[PDB]
Amino acid sequence: PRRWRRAAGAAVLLVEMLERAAFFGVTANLVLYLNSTNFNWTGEQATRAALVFLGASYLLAPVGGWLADVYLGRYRAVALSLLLYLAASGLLPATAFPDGRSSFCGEMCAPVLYAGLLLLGLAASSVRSNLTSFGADQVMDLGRDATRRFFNWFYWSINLGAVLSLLVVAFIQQNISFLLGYSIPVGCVGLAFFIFLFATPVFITKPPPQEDIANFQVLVKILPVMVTLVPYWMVYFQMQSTYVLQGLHLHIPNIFPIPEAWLLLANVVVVLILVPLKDRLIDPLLLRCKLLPSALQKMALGMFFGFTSVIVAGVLEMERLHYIHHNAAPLSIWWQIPQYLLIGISEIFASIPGLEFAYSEAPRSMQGAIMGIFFCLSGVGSLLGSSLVALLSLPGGWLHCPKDFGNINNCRMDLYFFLLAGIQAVTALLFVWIAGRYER
Amino acid sequence: PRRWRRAAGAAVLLVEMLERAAFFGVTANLVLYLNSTNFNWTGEQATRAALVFLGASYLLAPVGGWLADVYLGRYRAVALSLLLYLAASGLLPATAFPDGRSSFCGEMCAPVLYAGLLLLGLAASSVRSNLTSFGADQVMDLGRDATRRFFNWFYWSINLGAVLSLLVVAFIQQNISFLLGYSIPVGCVGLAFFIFLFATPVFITKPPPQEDIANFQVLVKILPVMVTLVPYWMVYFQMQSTYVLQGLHLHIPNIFPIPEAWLLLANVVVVLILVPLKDRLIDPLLLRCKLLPSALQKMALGMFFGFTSVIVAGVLEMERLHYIHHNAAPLSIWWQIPQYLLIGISEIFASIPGLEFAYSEAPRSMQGAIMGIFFCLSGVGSLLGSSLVALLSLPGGWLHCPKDFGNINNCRMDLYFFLLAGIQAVTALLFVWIAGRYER
Repeated sequence: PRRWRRAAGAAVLLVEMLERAAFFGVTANLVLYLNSTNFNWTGEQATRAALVFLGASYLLAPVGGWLADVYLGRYRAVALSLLLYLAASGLLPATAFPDGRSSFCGEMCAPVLYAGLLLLGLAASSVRSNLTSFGADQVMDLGRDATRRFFNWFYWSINLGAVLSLLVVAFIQQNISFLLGYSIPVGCVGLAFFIFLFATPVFITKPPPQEDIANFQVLVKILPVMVTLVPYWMVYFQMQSTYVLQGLHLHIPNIFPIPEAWLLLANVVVVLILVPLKDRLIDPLLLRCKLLPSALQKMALGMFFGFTSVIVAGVLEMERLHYIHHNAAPLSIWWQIPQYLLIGISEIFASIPGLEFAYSEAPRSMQGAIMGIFFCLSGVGSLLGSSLVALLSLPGGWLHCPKDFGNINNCRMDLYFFLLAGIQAVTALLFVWIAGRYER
Repeated sequence: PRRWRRAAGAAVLLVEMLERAAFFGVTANLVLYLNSTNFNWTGEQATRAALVFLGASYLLAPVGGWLADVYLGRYRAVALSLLLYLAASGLLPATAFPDGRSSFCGEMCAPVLYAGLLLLGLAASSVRSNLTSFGADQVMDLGRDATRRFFNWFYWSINLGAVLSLLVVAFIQQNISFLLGYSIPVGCVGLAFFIFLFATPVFITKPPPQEDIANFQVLVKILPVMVTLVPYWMVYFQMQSTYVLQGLHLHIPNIFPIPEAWLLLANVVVVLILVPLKDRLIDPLLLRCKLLPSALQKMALGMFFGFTSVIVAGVLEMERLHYIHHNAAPLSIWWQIPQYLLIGISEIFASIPGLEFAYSEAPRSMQGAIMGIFFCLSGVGSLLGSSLVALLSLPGGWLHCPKDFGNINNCRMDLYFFLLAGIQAVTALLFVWIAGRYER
């Protein structure tokens, strides 16, 4: 933050959102290609594959980020991850041209796509973690209140980038043609890399035994704070889809003139408005009234609202079944935006304070590695959370409610939200118990 | 514990159980008399008055115990409380003889009964707290493991005394006559006082500024641990009646050949068997496996089982409504004994560790006062808990389920158990948060 800290932060947000946009675009491209040509298993997939692939990218994040920050530095890390992304986008014309496929699966299509997906996940995770670390370092050199403000703005920028990604890739790759849908990601990546190269003067670079063993004692005390985050991430990830499932069972209203995937963006637009309100209102009042949320009570209050979000979800659940007992209806569909706003309060109070929390036990030897493993907690809660959904879907019944739009089945939506509240309360009870041993 | 610590402990248990028996007997006697003669309001009461009167006794416990331990000592405290009990039992012939009533409410029946009830509550609370303090002092002079064993045995003896009280007072005062029902409490009190006077040699007596101000700093740090116990006591006391209400809505089975009040004893007999199993099995394994439950994690684990007891209660709740949706039945009435055993595990892990917890921040100037205010937390959770039940009964509906045996009403039993789980989880979250500041 020499003189253009505003321009540096803005460029960071732009390059991050464009990276996320290109990521979603190329993932949808490769998934569609795999489903189309032969790919003998065909993936057996049309949608929801993107979420599990982002979870797999989060799973691959820790080792890639660790390698990047231990054997490549911090600037060359993003540089080479973006270069591997250029390699993936230069493999993309093989997806475009039929000669590419004829040369891929004309000899020893499947393995080259496996390698491309692996490299793409590694590069995306590395560039995400390293841009987060860049912004964090810049704002820690700037100020602590500025650090919190920039973390909130960075999460808001991630959300806006995901929204614009969804909309623009859907529009381009479904409306006009395919070659434009192939040149949009490569062009956005090129212009984001140009912006990043134009921002290298205002960016501050940093250089890459018994001191390494001392880091293990720091790991054995912060990991219990992070291994207990997996149950919290396991609970929230199905709520990102069950809230869509709960909203799908309601009568949608017609006011002011893909629907099943728009509710996925509905959880994101809630974060798009909660952060600007929390940044300008909650931040000043939290300093004057002296609530003392020293980056840990904020995370505990978020999951408290997260458990309360399940309370409003469970209360709304029984309110839907009691109307059926009266003898289908919207079932207070407008009463779902508060719990959608409440889960956004839980998300803004667990991600942004959690991101700032990870930089408290940072010590600057593996600062990028602790960020990759932090995103891994979400991916583990995503894959195992989706596996818990998939396990309760085919032979389970507890997640088989989507069939027959939840009319006659062993749905047990009341038992799931009630058991999820118990798991969330246990996760909240275990966290405060571990947080009590954290300060010790 | 000079040589007859076994006999001393046994005499303590006997005098405590006989005191509780006489207490229940005389309370039922006075309630029946008030309801019978005129007592213009008539109490508007037939049953459930005993619970609220025990809650009022708990409310009066703190000031009485404080006066007893600050201006009377410890032995003279029990002595004069039992003497006031003799005064109440000598007022009881006025309840018996009609001339007593003609002289009471022939001039300035109501005020003498108010004074008698006040003195009876004060004496009962004082003798209970002082017998608890006597046993605690004896076993702390004996040993710590012996202290925990005797606390468990003392709670078990309280439960057995309540059971024998119920059964014997019901049998005598309903089967044969009334004069025997009047001589049973006075005779039991006399023989218990004789046993106590026979045990004074083995009992060890104890004698009754800036040091008093220093006790306030101890109060401002242990009260938040105890004010947060009121929500836990507020949650459990309706569960002592809602479990009876939930069991009343089921089809009772016929096996091996007052029913609505027997389930109140069903929660007590569960404690009558859980303590002997916990004393001989849980105590040895807790020492060898090194779980380190240093009198606070035990209390936190109890409410964790208490919240889990609501989980099994809530899961059983939706299991009862789902059968009605299938289209009344026992609704797995035998699946209620685990949650009855689970709430007994929560009770044995919150009372006995809580009693031992109160003696950790004891310091021996007001050791009897901290026990009276501890029982006051249950009474406050009892009266306000019953008030919450009464508030949700007439205009509420959430507790109006007993009417029409929960067939057609605004029962909302699913919303109550779900909201009670949230309040219990908040109480559990607030406790661990306060317990974290306790060791600090």
